[PDB]
Amino acid sequence: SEDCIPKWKGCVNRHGDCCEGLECWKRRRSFEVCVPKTPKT
Repeated sequence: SEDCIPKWKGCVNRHGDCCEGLECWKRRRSFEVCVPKTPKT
């Protein structure tokens, strides 16, 4: 019941709509999808 895009749901037109800790990523083999943000090393 939250307002945000889950992990790998599709962000072809919703980049800044991914849940907290997520980030829209474009792909060449598949359509853009909200991918999980990686840690900082």
